[PDB]
Amino acid sequence: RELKPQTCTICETTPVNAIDAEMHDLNCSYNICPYCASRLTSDGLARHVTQCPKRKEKVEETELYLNLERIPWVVRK
Ligand SMILES: [Zn+2]
Ligand SMILES: [Zn+2]
Repeated sequence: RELKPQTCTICETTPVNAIDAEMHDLNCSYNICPYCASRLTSDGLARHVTQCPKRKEKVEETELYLNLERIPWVVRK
């Protein structure tokens, strides 16, 4: 584990770790869920990133950050 970083400056959903926190600064800047890529609005963003259930699944995956994946939105083909 690592020391918990600052709150997301875009959706206000507190990130657990640095990977989750950067990913957030990235998808919230485009109002897309960090976890389900729901393509929110700038006022749907805070309410949805606060309530998404895929958030918990991906973030329980970030507790096992030792794995290969970080941001499943950057790998494309
Ligand atoms: Zn955010
Ligand atoms: Zn979501």
